[PDB]
Amino acid sequence: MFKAVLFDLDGVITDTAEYHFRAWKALAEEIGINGVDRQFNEQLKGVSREDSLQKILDLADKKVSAEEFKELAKRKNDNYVKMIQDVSPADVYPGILQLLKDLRSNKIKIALASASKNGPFLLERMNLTGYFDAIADPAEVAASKPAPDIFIAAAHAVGVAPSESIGLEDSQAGIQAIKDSGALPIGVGRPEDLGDDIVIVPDTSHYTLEFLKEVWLQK
Ligand SMILES: O=P(O)(O)O[C@H]1O[C@H](CO)[C@H](O)[C@H](O)[C@H]1O
Ligand SMILES: [Mg+2]
Repeated sequence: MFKAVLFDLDGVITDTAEYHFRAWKALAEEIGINGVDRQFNEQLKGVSREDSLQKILDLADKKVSAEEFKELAKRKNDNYVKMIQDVSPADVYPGILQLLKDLRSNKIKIALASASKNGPFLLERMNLTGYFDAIADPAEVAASKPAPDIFIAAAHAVGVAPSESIGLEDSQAGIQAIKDSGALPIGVGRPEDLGDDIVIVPDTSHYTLEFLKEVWLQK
């Protein structure tokens, strides 16, 4: 009965979080902010480039001009773009390629709901461009996760209502974003991190078309 599946990139399709964290931590340390650790990164997980930089600057109560803000964001992005040059189809998470093919076969729309402006480049690196009907443009999204914005945009991009879609995420902020969009969340990870009120799978191999069809019938 569902018309679309809204995929986040990070933690669902491949791991980009680790590279992003290292690049943000490196930037923070260059400008004297040493508080960007794995604990603080939970507030940074899945969040846009601009909102992630502002949260890092707020940690040390640092004031910058608009030109300086854009220079810091560009500096980190250049570092991140270098880190991901070697991303290949071998980096696609287990079960994801088969799920995409099975959704395409059943005429179910596929959309990306990532806050990353590097999303199209990453799907190209992984040879997944053809499997996506639409990619939610983060440049046209005014609020980062937990806000529903990116997931609403992902659904509208494929011509469907969020209530007619399933959202896949690995983060708490992302799951809340799917809930608030109207879409049905199916998380990948642990209940203590993602929530006890949603359907959760331990890893991406469990994300099959038949599992998604069953979760939707049981809602
Ligand atoms: O727009 P990017 O800089 O490529 O990516 C932005 O969104 C992604 C979501 O996976 C991460 O939160 C990253 O830290 C952030 O900067
Ligand atoms: Mg994610």
